[PDB]
Amino acid sequence: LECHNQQSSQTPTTTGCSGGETNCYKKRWRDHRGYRTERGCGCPSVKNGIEINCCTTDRCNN
Repeated sequence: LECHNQQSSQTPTTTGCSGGETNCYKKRWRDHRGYRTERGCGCPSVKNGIEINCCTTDRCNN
């Protein structure tokens, strides 16, 4: 189980979650500046209005 991380588009990194986690997710929103995207491990949720996407299939963050 491993997901990739990349901060807003720029350089893609790799993150292994573990500890607990066993899932990957993608969240993004626009505030202040306005545009903020993050993709690390997790899957939780909640929100409304923002953009979120959970997936757990071998490198599903993409």
